[PDB]
Amino acid sequence: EDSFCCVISMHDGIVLYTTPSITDVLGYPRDMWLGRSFIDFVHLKDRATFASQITTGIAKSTFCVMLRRYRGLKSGGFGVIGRPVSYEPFRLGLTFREAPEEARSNGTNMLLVICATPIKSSYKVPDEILSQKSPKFAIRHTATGIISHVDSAAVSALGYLPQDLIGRSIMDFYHHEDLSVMKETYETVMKKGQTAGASFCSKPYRFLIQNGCYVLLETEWTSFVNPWSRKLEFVVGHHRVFQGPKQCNVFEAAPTCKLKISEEAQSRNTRIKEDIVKRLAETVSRPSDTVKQEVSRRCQALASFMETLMDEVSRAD
Amino acid sequence: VKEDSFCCVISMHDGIVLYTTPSITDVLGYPRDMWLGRSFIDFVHLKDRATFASQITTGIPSTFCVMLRRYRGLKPVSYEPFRLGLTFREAPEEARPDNYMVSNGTNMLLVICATPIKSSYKVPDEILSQKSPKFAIRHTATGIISHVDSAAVSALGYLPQDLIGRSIMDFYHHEDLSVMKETYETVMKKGQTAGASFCSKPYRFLIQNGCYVLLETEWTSFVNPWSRKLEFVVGHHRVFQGPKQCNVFEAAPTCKLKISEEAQSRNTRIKEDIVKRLAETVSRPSDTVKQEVSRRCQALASFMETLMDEVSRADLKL
Repeated sequence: EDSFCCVISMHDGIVLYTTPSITDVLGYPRDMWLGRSFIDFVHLKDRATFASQITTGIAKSTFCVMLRRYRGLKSGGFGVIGRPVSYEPFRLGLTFREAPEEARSNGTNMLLVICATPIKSSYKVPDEILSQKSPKFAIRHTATGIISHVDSAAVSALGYLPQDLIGRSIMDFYHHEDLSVMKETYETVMKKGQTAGASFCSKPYRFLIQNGCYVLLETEWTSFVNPWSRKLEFVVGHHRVFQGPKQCNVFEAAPTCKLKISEEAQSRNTRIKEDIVKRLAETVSRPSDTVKQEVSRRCQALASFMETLMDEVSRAD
Repeated sequence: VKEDSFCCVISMHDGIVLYTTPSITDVLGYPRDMWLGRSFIDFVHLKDRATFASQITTGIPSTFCVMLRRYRGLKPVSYEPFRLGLTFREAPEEARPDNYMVSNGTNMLLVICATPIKSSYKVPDEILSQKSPKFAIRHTATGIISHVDSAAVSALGYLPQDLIGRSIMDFYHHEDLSVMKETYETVMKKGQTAGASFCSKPYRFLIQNGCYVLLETEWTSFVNPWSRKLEFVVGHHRVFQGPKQCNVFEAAPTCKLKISEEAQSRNTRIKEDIVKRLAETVSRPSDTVKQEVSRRCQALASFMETLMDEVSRADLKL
């Protein structure tokens, strides 16, 4: 789309050069960043992720991060009213490249080239319906339900950066009014799990996106089962958003507002979910017609020796 | 010329062995059908199933090492190092059972190609060259190992998963501990200038069996530019002084250490290393004038201008 780049020295960490577009994408003045530390523009919650990338990197992948727009400066701004400091989602692409000598100190002097590009939500009209143009993204959580993988394609549909979701229990994202129609769903991904690779779809369910709204997800479930421990390892859902959200801006701030009732919610559900995990822990079974071939190589090998025994005896003494 | 090994095939359905090369008897000692119908996982040392299963859950729609069990003959239990080569392949329809015809499922088959791994040390205390192997180890700043070149296993009976997790400290000679700290110092003061590296004074390293060796290390490191702390220390080894007994992955648990004011005084030392770095912030003084000169330099400018632009192009519109 419409990106911008910067060259960072990997010695001290300060940006060194910037494409002109820096301004039109993040509102920053042309040479504003030159000399400043790149991290200063990375949301404190994504710095971990960012380090993780330039550490296991020092096809070429991309990750996500919140960058802060330009509004705050030395003088701030005179005239127009203040500035509610904001951050926006960006796809980043790392690229290390050796820095060119300039004259005529063992130790190669590196250079980081970041190319950041804005991530736009994918919902124009409010309750947007499924169009074959809509993104397909997958998510995976473990036996206990903790999510672990999220296709980058999920950010523009749920407004969650991969690292925001991963580590959270898949459950927290289910409509408390649906926990039931869901429990009966997993109860199936498991039955299906009696066949490696077996897949199947389901009736659109409500997923709590970033900004508080809920959506309708079209899912084609799959999972993997340790064929030696015969336990479900992870469940992964291929997704497509069926019915968009209420608030088209996936990244829009989520407004606080919900309801419940202790004795019939803070436990009715906190308990029903508990049964879902346990029911995922239920050791699947994989029958095989080569079990007879085993228990039978037993009796045959035991006797084939039992005989040798009598022989070694009926002949010896 | 390592053509001594055996394969077999597993059904990912139940992990049972469906076939096995005739060699299996040769190399490991089991008769041609001893395994068929068995849970392949039972034949690998407990302390490896992890590494194994893991290598599975990921490579499922490169090599790795494990400890395998030899045939319990008759005239306890024996295990020998093997390098497996997982290969998933699907079965053609004419060969898929009826429980896999009735579903969208998939019938995956594992082609595990086991291969024994002999030590590279034949002559005790050997100090060769071109025939010795070069292998790297990398530990985190708090000192614990994070990666070990496979090319190491044949030079220390340590299977990689035997090192990752433990503190590279342990494998240092209790007597050299001081001189080690003297070098990690160099590592650090060397970290001021990124990229730097340096060979060193051959040191004692504890290999599997219990013997020590001499390591020719060329230390290198990575300092995070932003939060100016050390991210990891990596050492590229070349072993120039072989082991006394040519390790065939045995063991000899008869050690000899000392008391509090001699051992506990060796712990104030290691914990001191974890200190001299871990947090010890690395200096990265940015020269004032250069920054400007280089800023004027119309060459660098255009250089960057392109660089930027070539990345704005590839990584973006592809």
